[PDB]
Amino acid sequence: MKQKVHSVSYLAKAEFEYKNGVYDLVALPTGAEVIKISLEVVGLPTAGHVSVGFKDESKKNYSSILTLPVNETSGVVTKDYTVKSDKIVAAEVKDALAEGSDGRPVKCVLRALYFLPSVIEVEY
Amino acid sequence: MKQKVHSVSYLAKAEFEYKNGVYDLVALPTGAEVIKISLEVVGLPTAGHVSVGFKDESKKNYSSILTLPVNETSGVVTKDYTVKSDKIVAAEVKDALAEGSDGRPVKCVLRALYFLPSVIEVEY
Amino acid sequence: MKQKVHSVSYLAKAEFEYKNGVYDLVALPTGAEVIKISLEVVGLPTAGHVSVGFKDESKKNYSSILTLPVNETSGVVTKDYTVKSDKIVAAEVKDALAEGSDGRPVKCVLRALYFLPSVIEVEY
Repeated sequence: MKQKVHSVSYLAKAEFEYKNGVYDLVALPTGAEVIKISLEVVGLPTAGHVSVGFKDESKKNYSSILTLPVNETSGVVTKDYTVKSDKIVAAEVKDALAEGSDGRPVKCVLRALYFLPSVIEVEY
Repeated sequence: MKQKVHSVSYLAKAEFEYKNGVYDLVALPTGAEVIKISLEVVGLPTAGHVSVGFKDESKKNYSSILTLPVNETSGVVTKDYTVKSDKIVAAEVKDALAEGSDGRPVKCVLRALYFLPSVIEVEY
Repeated sequence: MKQKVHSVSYLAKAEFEYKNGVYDLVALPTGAEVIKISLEVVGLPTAGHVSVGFKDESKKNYSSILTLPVNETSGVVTKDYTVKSDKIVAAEVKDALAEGSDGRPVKCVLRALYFLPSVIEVEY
């Protein structure tokens, strides 16, 4: 057989402080293939929501792809995307209070596993 | 410590037209380790089912590993497989009508992330 | 844009015999990023539980991160971890009987996909 496959893959870590606002976490090239986005909450928040989505490089085209309330504290996107003009992974925390129930800062870590647009030919 | 790990990993994209029949999407070498198969439905189908599975290179040994009705529109296989004599990822659409509710062709994209059988030795 | 990404990724296979006790399966470097741990049960066990978790290199700090009863036979960890002083993936089988309902040895395979701590700079 013969096929075209993506041979280069990167993983990007970003961390934000679980504070109200928006954050630009992962930079993505055009044609990249996102196969994993995992959001992790380190700490014990009491009230808030974290929504991760795709935002354009400059124009404010944010659109949440995964929502995450307080209780589950972790979440992976259920769908795989191909990058086209939406080259920023962004996070939004619309509700956020202080450290919360512990006196320690609640943080969030987003890990993005994506394959580069470069393609090679393999025969099996 | 010391261990043997897979150092080479590929991602394969395939696209089909959500039409009745079968399609051979991803070619796999013997000993490859499939760690991800994600199926995505781009469009608004109204009636149908897509079943992805493993088929032998020539003999008709199709066996569905993931079923996908219309409503969820996306699905990832829940199990990881090691390739042995079943070297084709294949898709079957047994029910399929026209574009559907939009006038635009409904398509499906299958992304397969698999590690090559080549192994190196790493000490930590 | 500009960002720092992990460019090196490994996959490790380990196999154990579904027998009562503990097993040290995957060796992990400090700063490595675990993005996948999948546990697979090959065979037909009748009674038992398999708990996978992180154990320190020498000191007995086992802590299960995923539990797996008999019936589902497969499971992936729901959270991503960064390695720090907990550099062993370990499995524990606290209940285990003979081959079980088939006369053939029940085995378990754990696949660990993790990115190396090495980081490069990419501009998009």
